[PDB]
Amino acid sequence: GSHMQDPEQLKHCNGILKELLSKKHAAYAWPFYKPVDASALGLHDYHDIIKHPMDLSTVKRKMENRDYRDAQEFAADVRLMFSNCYKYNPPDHDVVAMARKLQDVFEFRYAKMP
Ligand SMILES: Cn1c(=O)c2c(ncn2CC2OCCO2)n(C)c1=O
Ligand SMILES: Cn1c(=O)c2c(ncn2CC2OCCO2)n(C)c1=O
Repeated sequence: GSHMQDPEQLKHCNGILKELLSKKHAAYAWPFYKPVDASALGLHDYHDIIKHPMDLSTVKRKMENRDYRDAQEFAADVRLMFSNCYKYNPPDHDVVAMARKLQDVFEFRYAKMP
């Protein structure tokens, strides 16, 4: 059920999303800007292992289309994106190091939900 706080909380989520996409974090956020192109990268098992792909461009489209009804739904998608990275890649892979840094940006600001 929708709560009167949902629009304001979604604005906070949109602000986080803008930050994740901003130049400030680009050095480690860039792998997450677009869907994993498994075939281009030679990752021919990616879609057998990752059943629910997610990335920041998809989160952005869902936010712009008013798909997310509340902050929790938004956060589940952002976390899904990171979890897919941790599931597919060895934990010492550089993309995992980048995911951990971007997730730290996300979690600390999500925790500041007004
Ligand atoms: C392959 N590769 C990128 O694609 C990239 C990048 N730094 C940023 N990006 C992403 C680019 O910025 C705007 C959206 O695409 N670097 C260092 C890189 O190696
Ligand atoms: C999330 N994600 C990527 O974005 C990715 C990738 N393999 C390549 N890329 C694109 C870029 O190349 C070097 C760092 O990320 N994998 C396995 C992955 O999980």
